[PDB]
Amino acid sequence: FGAXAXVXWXWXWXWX
Amino acid sequence: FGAXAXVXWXWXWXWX
Repeated sequence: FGAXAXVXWXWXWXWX
Repeated sequence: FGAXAXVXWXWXWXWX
C-alpha cells in the first residue's frame, strides 16, 4: 500500500 | 512495496 507498488501510487492499482 | 505499508517505509517491514 502507498507510493511504490501495490494499492496506491506507482504500480499495481490506484494511480501513477 | 515502497512508502506507506508493505516492504519499504512506514508500516510492515523495512524502515519508518
